[PDB]
This record gives sequence, structure tokens and C-alpha cells, in this order.
Amino acid sequence: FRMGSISAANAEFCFDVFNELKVQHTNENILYSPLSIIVALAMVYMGARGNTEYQMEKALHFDSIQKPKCGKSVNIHLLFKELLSDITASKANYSLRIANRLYAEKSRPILPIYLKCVKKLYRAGLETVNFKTASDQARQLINSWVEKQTEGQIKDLLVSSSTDLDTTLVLVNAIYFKGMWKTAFNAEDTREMPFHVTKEESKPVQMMCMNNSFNVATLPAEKMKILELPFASGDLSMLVLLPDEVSGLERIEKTINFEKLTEWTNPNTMEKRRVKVYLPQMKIEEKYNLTSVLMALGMTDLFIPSANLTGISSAESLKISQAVHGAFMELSELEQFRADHPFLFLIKHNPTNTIVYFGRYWSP
Ligand SMILES: CO[C@H]1O[C@H](COS(=O)(=O)O)[C@@H](O[C@@H]2O[C@@H](C(=O)O)[C@@H](O[C@H]3O[C@H](COS(=O)(=O)O)[C@@H](O[C@@H]4O[C@H](C(=O)O)[C@@H](O[C@H]5O[C@H](COS(=O)(=O)O)[C@@H](O)[C@H](O)[C@H]5NS(=O)(=O)O)[C@H](O)[C@H]4O)[C@H](OS(=O)(=O)O)[C@H]3NS(=O)(=O)O)[C@H](O)[C@H]2OS(=O)(=O)O)[C@H](O)[C@H]1NS(=O)(=O)O
Repeated sequence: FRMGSISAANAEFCFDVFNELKVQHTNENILYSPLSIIVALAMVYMGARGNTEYQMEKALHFDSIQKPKCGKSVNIHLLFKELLSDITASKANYSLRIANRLYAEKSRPILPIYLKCVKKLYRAGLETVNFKTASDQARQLINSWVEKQTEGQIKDLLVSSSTDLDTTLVLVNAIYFKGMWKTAFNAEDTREMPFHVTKEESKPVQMMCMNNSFNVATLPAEKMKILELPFASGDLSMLVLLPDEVSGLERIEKTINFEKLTEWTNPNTMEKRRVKVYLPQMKIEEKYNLTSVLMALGMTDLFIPSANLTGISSAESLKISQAVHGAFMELSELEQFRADHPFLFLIKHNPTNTIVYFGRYWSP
């Protein structure tokens, strides 16, 4: 299916974003959802025209994957909708929530066709609010909604300086994940161990310990191991990319991209074997203003007054004032796999190999 094209675009976009994010987010944890971001932008893209549309099409890698009422990319919006409904369905011991919303200044009338397309393809994804004379109340309402959707974890996503009387569009995107390990780690076996941030800096961390059969890629020439950890319920799994050397992370961050990740995680390289796993208990929250990042990736017009969103509104002045992303991830409970120094990780949707979260664990 073309779903593989959308999965590949998401991964290519994921590493485009990582390349920008790590410039400004050095020596700290990173956590974001390329999937929820690309879906948020796809919803905007549906209403973009001219150069703004062209820039988004290239930056989102849609150009590599009788006009329909919701545009030529209607098949892409449909695939995103079907994918999101799969992974956000709540199960026992599985909670993944995505909050995705474009807020529009009420004096910019929304074209009926765009409202219809959003209702069918991105339901509840568009709201009109009075930024002009109630921008601070609108901000608190938006932040409350994000806080509610993320089970209290993503607070104050839109900071006080971010909205004013001139705000016309705000793109808000948040993702929440709380999962449980398929092999429930022994409660009487998790213990406090040193996490070696560098060879010189150590911080204590609560380490989950598991001795079980896992798929693992052992790649000496790449100086890494990659462990697959299934979740208890749902169709998601975590991959952990552990550098062999204590500070081997930078070398891997310099070279990783979609093609390399595919080579390193090739099912032919994966072997099912008994592994003694030490993994830090992970509870990571990160918030990003993605405006600069997305402009640097080539979507400049979307965030300045020459934005062309005339598929959203006919109004004279429209642009995205802020694109903000909040991500929360929590996990709770032979060859060695001792993740006690900085590493990369991702959460993927197994049926489609789509990357849902990508991140760096730098320090407890
Ligand atoms: C580097 O960037 C620069 O170049 C790129 C690349 O373009 S290039 O290869 O030509 O060099 C530019 O990006 C491309 O162009 C964009 C753009 O021109 O807006 C954009 O194209 C998409 O949006 C166009 C505008 O849509 S609209 O709704 O805002 O009007 C659209 O063109 C229009 O299509 C409609 C249509 O067919 O529905 C036309 O409407 C008219 O025809 C209908 C019936 O047709 S019929 O044959 O007579 O029966 C009527 O129902 C309708 O009433 C009627 N309206 S009327 O006012 O004209 O009378 C309309 O005339 C067209 O202008 C594009 O559709 S297309 O089929 O004509 O190509 C649409 N392309 S799509 O999304 O791919 O399907 C895109 O961003 C991009 O298009 S591309 O093909 O992907 O490359 C970029 O703008 C430019 N930037 S710049 O340098 O800064 O300027």
C-alpha cells in the first residue's frame, strides 16, 4: 500500500527535525512525535496554496509519495486518519493520546470547504477563537485543553508572550504516552545504578532489569546495539539504540538518517536471543516552539505575512503565529544490554513501521 510511502515520509521528516532540534537542544533529553507533527502540518497543508503549499509539500516529503473536494493529497489525509485511529485507541495498560488543533482568529472567516474537510479528515482539529480582544483568555483555554488531553503532564504549552491581539493562527500539537512492558520487569529487581552521562559525570537512576528473550541487533562495526522491546498491549514497540562507547552517541547522531536506521534495523540483522536488559525508568516531558525549526526546513512562508493559506480563509492577513509541540512519554514496570550512558530511542507502530516518538535519553 501507499502507507509505506507515508511511513517513509514520516521517517525522513523525523530525521530532518532531529537534525534541527539537536542544534539547540544539546546535552539534554529530546522527545518528540514526528507523526503527530506531520499530521498537524498536513491539516494546514490541506488549506495552503501557492508558494506556501509548495514549500510544505517538499519539506514534508509529500512530493515523493477531477480534483478531489479536499485536494490532490486526499489519499494522504485518509491514510493519516486511519493510522491515528489505530494507535490512539485505548487498551488495557495502553494509553496514547494525541491533541491536535489549529486555533484561528474569529475575524478570519473559515471557508466552508476547509471546515468540511477538517471535520471529515481531522475531526475536531479546528477552532475559532477571539484572539483580537481575548488573547490571554484564549491562551489559558488552549493550555487547559492541552493539559487535560495530556493527563496533566503538558502544562503552559503556550507561554505568556506567545499570543497577542495580532495572532491569527496557532498550531497546537501534543502527544501523551503511558505504557507498560510486555515482560513486566521484576519489582524486587529494579535498583538504583549510576548513569554515566560522560566518563566524568554520573547521576543515579532507577534501572529496570529484565532477563528474557529479545530481538537485538549487535553491530560492532557501527559500535552499537539496538534492542526491540515490545509493549504489553497495543501494536507499538520501543527500539533502543545504545552506543557501545560511553560517549559514542555524538558519532551516531552525526550519521543517523532514515537510510542508515533502515540498514541498522534490518530484520536480517535482528537476532532473537536471551538478553540481560538494564533500562532507566523513563518519564520524559519536552515542549518545543517549532516555528524556527520548520522555517529552517524550508517552510518559511507559513510563518511570515506572505503565507498563502487561501484554502483556509479568504481573509487578508493570515499566518501561523506559533507552532508548538508537547510530548510526554512514561514507561513503568545472556548478552548484556546496559543502557547506562546516553542513547537514542524510538517508539514505532509495528504494523506499519511508522515512527511515533523519537528521542534522546541524555540524563536522568
Ligand atoms: C517554486 O515555487 C513556485 O513554483 C511552484 C511549482 O509550480 S510550477 O511547476 O508551475 O513551476 C508553485 O507551486 C505550485 O503552484 C501552486 C499555485 O499555483 O497555487 C500550487 O498549485 C496548486 O494550487 C493552485 C491554486 O489553487 S487555488 O484553489 O488557490 O486556485 C492550483 O491551480 C488552480 O487549479 C484550479 C483547479 O483546476 O481546480 C483552477 O481553477 C479553475 O479551473 C477549474 C476547472 O478547470 S477546467 O479545466 O476549466 O474545467 C474551475 O472549477 C475553477 O472555477 C477555475 N477557477 S478560475 O479562477 O481559474 O476561473 C485554477 O485556474 C488554477 O490556478 C493547482 O492545480 S493545477 O491542476 O492547475 O496544477 C494546485 N496544484 S496541486 O495541489 O498539485 O493539485 C502548488 O503549491 C504547486 O502546484 S504543483 O503542481 O504541486 O507544482 C509555486 O506556487 C511557486 N511559488 S512562487 O515562485 O513564490 O510563486
